Amino acid sequence: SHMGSLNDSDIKPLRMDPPVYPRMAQARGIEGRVKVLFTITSDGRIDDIQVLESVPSRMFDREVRQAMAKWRFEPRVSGGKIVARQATKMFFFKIEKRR
Repeated sequence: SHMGSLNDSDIKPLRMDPPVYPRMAQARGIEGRVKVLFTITSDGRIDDIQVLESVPSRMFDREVRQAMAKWRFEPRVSGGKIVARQATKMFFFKIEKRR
């Protein structure tokens, strides 16, 4: 696809703090997954975040769009500028107990 990635060589990550597991889903016993599209920004942010698939529900989607709104990048060259680019991500949500 004519688009970028988080794994791009022209950049390096600064902050990547993972999404919360929503406690009400843990306490009932729900696993899931969420597939998402976004713009990586010129200021090294994430913006224009939107869903492509959500499992079993938006329960996880709401936390992912709020977590990625914290994340940050820097250019690979210290004198360089980041280009804004489209990218995608597949989140896997699963409980830390054998079943």
